[PDB]
Formats: sequence, structure tokens, C-alpha cells
Amino acid sequence: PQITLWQRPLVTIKIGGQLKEALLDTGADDTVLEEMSLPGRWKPKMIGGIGGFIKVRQYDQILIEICGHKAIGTVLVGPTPVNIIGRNLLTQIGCTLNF
Amino acid sequence: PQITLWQRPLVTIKIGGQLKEALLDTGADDTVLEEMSLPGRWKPKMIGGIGGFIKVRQYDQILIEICGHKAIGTVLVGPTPVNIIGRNLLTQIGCTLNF
Repeated sequence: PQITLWQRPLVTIKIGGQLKEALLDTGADDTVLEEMSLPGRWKPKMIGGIGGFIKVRQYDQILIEICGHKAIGTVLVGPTPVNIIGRNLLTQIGCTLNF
Repeated sequence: PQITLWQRPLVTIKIGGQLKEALLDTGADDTVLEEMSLPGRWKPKMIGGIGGFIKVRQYDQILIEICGHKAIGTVLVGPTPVNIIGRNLLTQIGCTLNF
């Protein structure tokens, strides 16, 4: 799908069997999800943006379905105000910017 | 141009006669620029993302040339780690996401 930017580019994702909305964020190197329950092992980690830093848990090799195309990769979980799908997964679904 | 996401989608902008590099950021409602010298009046303002908030000055109706397409709109200036071109201006240069 082509998605214009007059509103927030929110899409539906399925991850860990749950459904969430998240923001396609070309500004984000990685993908960060709100406090949620996820399988596997994980290393702690801190990430920054505007405003500063949060502590997050980092899980590797997680399957995610983003608007119905599947991606596997790293996912951080922590106290983010919004779920964000970062470049690490956007590249796997073939996501490009065009103008 | 079509721009894939394997690296940060950094482009060259001209604003206030100066040149800067900035990040096309579909996660950003507005455009925020590092500490720089800009004309006109301005209201103070605070914005948030991940990590929290910063105080910024807000200037309205600023011309900006983003990879050589011109856009006019609001521009915030403040202590951001990276210059970010937000949706307020991406829409004016015709920017879309496609996958």
C-alpha cells in the first residue's frame, strides 16, 4: 500500500498473538512497543530520542505481521508513549519513502 | 526520489539561507531543528517524544527546501539531537510511504 502523511501512519500489527496499532516511523532505527508480554530471552537496554532516554527490554528474532506482511527481527519493549515500527522491520516489508 | 530505509533517510535542506542535513521522520508530527538562527516572531512551546520533552521556539511560515522541493510551514528550533523533518512538511513535498 501507498500511505500518505496527512495523518499519523498508524497500521495494524499482530505480535505475540496480540493485535496493536503502531506508527511507521522512518525516524526510528529500531521498533519499540509498549509494555507487553513476549516470549524468549532478553537483554536490558536503554534507547534515546527527543526528550531523552527510556529503559527497555530487548528481544531478538520476533515475528511480526505489519499490515499483513510478516517480518522477523528485534523488538524492544518498554514505556514508550506509542508503539513504533522502526527501520529494522520496515526494510523487511519493503517500505520506501517517495516524493 | 524513492528512498529505501537500510540507512537513516537523511537529506539535505536549505533553511534560513543555511544548509543542514536532516532526517525524514514519518513519526514526527512537526519539524524540529537544532539551535539555529531564524527570522520572524516566535512563541515558546514544548514537544515530546520518546525519553520525554524539550523546550523549543516555534516559528510559523518558514521556507524550506528539502532535497530541492520547497515547502513552507512551521518549524521548531531547540536542543534536538537530530534535525527532523516532520509530517507538516513532508505532506507539502508529496512524501509517501509505500510497501
